[PDB]
Formats: sequence, C-alpha cells, structure tokens
Amino acid sequence: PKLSEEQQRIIAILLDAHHKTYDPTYSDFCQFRPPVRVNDGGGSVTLELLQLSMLPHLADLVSYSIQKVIGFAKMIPGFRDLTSEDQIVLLKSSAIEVIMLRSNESFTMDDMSWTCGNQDYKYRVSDVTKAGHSLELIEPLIKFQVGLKKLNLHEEEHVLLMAICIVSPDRPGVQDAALIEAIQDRLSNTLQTYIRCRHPPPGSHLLYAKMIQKLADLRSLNEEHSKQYRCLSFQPECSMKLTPLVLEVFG
Ligand SMILES: CCC(CC)(c1ccc(OC[C@@H](O)C(C)(C)C)c(C)c1)c1cc(C)c(C(=O)Nc2nnn[nH]2)s1
Repeated sequence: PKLSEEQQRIIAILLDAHHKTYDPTYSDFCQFRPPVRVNDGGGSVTLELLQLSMLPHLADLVSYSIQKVIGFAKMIPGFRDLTSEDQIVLLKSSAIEVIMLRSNESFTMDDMSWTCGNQDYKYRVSDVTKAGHSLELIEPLIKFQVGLKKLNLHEEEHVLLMAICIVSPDRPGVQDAALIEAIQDRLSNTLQTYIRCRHPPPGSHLLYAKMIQKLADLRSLNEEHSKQYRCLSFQPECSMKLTPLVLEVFG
C-alpha cells in the first residue's frame, strides 16, 4: 500500500501537535505543589485518606496534563469543526485515558515507575495510593503501561492513538456522532495504512488490533478511575487539594 499526501499531512500535524504539547525534560514539574511522602503504616487506606500527602502534587500534574491534552486536541485535524458542546463532551470523557497514554513515554519497565527526572519526580504504585487510590485501579494501570510499552510504538502511531482516543463517536452525550465518526475513520485509516507501509515485522504483526484493544482497556480504566474519584470526593476538604480544572473534568 501507500500513504496518501493527506494521510502524511495528518501525521505531520499530529507529530507537531505532540512536540508542542509534551515536554520530555519535565521542566515544569518543580512549579507544582511539592510531593510529600510520610509514614502511613505500610500503605494503610485509613492513614492515606487522613494524609492524602501526594494528592496536591499529583492533582497539579494531572491538571497540567489536561491542559496539554486540550492543547493537543485543538490541533487535531477536524476537532475545531465540532460544536463547543461536542468538544467539551470528548475532552471530559477522554481526559484520563489520554493522560494514561501520554504517561507511557515516562514509564519505565526497569522498575515499573514513571521517571520524570529527579527521584522526587519518580512515581510508583505507592505514590498513587498516597493520593487516595486503591490497587483495583493501580494494579491494572501498571499492567496497561507494560502492555503498551511492549508494543514499541513509533511516535507516529502514539500520536494517532491519542488522537483516535479523543475523537470517539461512542462517548455518552455526543450530539454529532456522524461528524465525529468521519474524523476518527480518517485517523484510523491513516493508522492502519501507516502500520502496513512503515512498521516492519515482527512489531507490525496484528499491531492495529492490539492498539484498538488498548483503547477498550482504557475505557475500563476510565470507569474504575471515575469510581475511585467519587470515593475520594467523599473525603472532607479534599477539593481544596485539587484544582478547578480537575474538579470540572472529573466532577
Ligand atoms: C497515569 C499515572 C500517573 C501516575 C503518577 C497518575 C497520576 C495521578 C493519578 O490519580 C490522580 C487523579 O485521580 C486526580 C485525583 C484526578 C488528581 C493517577 C491514577 C495516575 C501519572 C504519571 C505521569 C508521569 C503523568 C502525567 O500526567 N504525565 C505527563 N503529563 N505531561 N507530561 N507527562 S500521570
């Protein structure tokens, strides 16, 4: 097969959008409220909810990340042709899934952590539980990160996957499903063609089907995250540890 001029333009736009919305040096992380790691009885749920020591830092990180996702989405070919109602629905419903995809670049299989520079910005299972989450979310999240890392995606495939994730016509509340489907089909066809033309074997074997499966896995992680966020919101005064953007997107 062959990538058309339009498909190559779409790829060039998305790579550029990524380069403009992802900092591989994590230079802004020092501006977030500082990470706090204290004694909590070996990860006791009770003391983790009493302290929520990692919540202001990780809420700042997710809020920064939603801002970058918004910036990326604005550059997706066709996204600005949608109504403001469809843009909000797509952005709110995909935000945590795109964050999970984005975070894979800093994820390392050496020690199963997200290494964003200094050991202060090295995140593990323990840090997520220190923000109030339980193993029902962080165990399959780690499983997803490893699974995605083993795909060894080209940057072109990585940007196309995040773009396909955002522009999903099957999100609850979407009005113009037909226009969203036409945008995603253009992106999905660009991806299938890219894999056939540029991805060499063995890595290319059933890669499109594996990428689509990661999108289904992301929906299940989104529902679990949404359940965990509701339980965290029952904790008195925890909203003051969040941000207006995080409260709007997840509330
Ligand atoms: C995806 C995993 C992880 C692990 C620390 C994460 C953070 C907060 C989390 O929960 C907190 C939320 O539930 C609240 C309550 C809404 C705040 C959860 C469940 C996971 C992130 C790691 C990195 C590097 C991320 C990021 O954003 N990477 C980026 N962005 N830009 N450049 N690098 S996110």
